Amino acid sequence: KPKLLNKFDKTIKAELDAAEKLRKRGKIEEAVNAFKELVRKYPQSPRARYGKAQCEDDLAEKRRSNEVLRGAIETYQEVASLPDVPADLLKLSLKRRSDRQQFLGHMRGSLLTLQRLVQLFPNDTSLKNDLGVGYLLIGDNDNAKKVYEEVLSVTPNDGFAKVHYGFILKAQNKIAESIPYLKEGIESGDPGTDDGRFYFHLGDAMQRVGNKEAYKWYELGHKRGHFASVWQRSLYNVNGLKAQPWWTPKETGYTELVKSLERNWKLIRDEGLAVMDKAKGLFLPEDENLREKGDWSQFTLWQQGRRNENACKGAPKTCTLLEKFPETTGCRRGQIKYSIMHPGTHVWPHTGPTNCRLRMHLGLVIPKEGCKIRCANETKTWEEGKVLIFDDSFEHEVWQDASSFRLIFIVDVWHPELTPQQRRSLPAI
Ligand SMILES: C[C@H](CC(=O)O)C(=O)C(=O)O
Ligand SMILES: [Mn+2]
Repeated sequence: KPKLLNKFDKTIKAELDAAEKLRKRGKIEEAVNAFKELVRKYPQSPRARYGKAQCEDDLAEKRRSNEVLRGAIETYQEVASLPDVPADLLKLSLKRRSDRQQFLGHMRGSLLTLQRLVQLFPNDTSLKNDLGVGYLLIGDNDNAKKVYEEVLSVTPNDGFAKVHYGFILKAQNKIAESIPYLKEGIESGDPGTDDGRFYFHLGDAMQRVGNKEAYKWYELGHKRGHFASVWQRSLYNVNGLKAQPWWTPKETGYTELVKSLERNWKLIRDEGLAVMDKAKGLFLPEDENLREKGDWSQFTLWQQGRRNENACKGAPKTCTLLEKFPETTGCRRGQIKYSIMHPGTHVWPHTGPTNCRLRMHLGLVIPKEGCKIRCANETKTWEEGKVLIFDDSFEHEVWQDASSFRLIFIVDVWHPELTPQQRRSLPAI
């Protein structure tokens, strides 16, 4: 039902459908030459020009070629330069241009295309919504906010506009205000609203204002395929890995590493305390997004399988100990770090990025009351010289309500069901 042919193109239809059928057949290189061999013969036609670009676009996905695709992006532009081009075709070509610009990371180039589209079609709500995304992708939340406010003033129940507006409010620290927008947008069911990122932000906003319905939305997100379960919501996952929030050492099979950590725990503690005492600047403030209140810092020895040489000069015996255990030093999706937390601290519920690791905590200095960690529905506490093991792809939350500082040692390990070849080939995050 789209109209892609001006007065001209209608005359040469039998040819245009030929070059088109070649592409639908998958015989791409000929559609290209076919189309390419029609502008020299049919320079003025939009639909012929559009066809050449569609071919380049397809050749690009086939050949995995950015260079090819850059060619398509210009030919899509050429379509819009010709006379009496039909609105439906103008819109198709520039929209695809913007999308492929965005694919290459030409985010401001895409924004300029989308600005053009809105000038051409000042009443197409869909295109304003896309323009707002263009402003978000260059980091310009203020202009995106104005775009969606415009959309909502004309079409107040557009769910796409609502979920993006809620996201923008949340990023501006209007957390409570974002929630009804996210909810209503998701509930509209409109195209582009059934997106795990809006379930993520809705659930996070609700948890951060004490609303217990967050878990209803995580569960809905799960049923919609955005989360592994109501509790396990990491983004970068491998299928088939045992999924439980708390593990015993025997269950992980890394019993020799647990033994080494527990049996040498005072040395690990003492090296951490020495760095605290002498080089306290080496403890870096933890994730400010996750820290509701308090004072929480970390001193990293390994990051994604890469040893920090300057840090291992501060904790040399501990680094030496760990070098025996590639299940953690070679965990490209994990970290090895000391983690200190002072009284009055609360870490918001969150998950880690991957189900490919397990997270070990060795207790080094644990006040006798006040410190606890929840993973999923079970809350536990640390002990000096003992390891706890949890799957941090499950939601977890930490409180420090003691009267002195709490020091732990955090050791990530590859999930034990990952094969050697999987461990070798997984990208770091
Ligand atoms: C809050 C905790 C760390 C800590 O308790 O120092 C956490 O999120 C984690 O181990 O992943
Ligand atoms: Mn965490």
